[PDB]
Amino acid sequence: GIEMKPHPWFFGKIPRAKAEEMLSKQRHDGAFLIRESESAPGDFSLSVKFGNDVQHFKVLRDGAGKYFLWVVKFNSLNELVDYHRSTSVSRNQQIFLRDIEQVPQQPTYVQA
Repeated sequence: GIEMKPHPWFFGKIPRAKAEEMLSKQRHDGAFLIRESESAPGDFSLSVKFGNDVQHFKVLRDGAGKYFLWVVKFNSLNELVDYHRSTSVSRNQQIFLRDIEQVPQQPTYVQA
């Protein structure tokens, strides 16, 4: 298609709505985006379609000079996105972080 270098995982201060909205459109479970807080500094919330609706994880700053959802610390969102890759991000069940974007496939024209 025309998907150039998937950007991890930026949805600039995307309106809580717009986020939830489309992000809700998601079929399966594990669609996420990290929306950059308007003015706030290193404020990042990881949204995930946690069934029934859209959940959001405030990747807070500080704690010990770093980002931390609830507990486990991390210097890089990747470490986060990654950390919550094998062990999900919710005991209630099993969650997995997947690109909130379906592959670019082959737009128009099939095979050749």
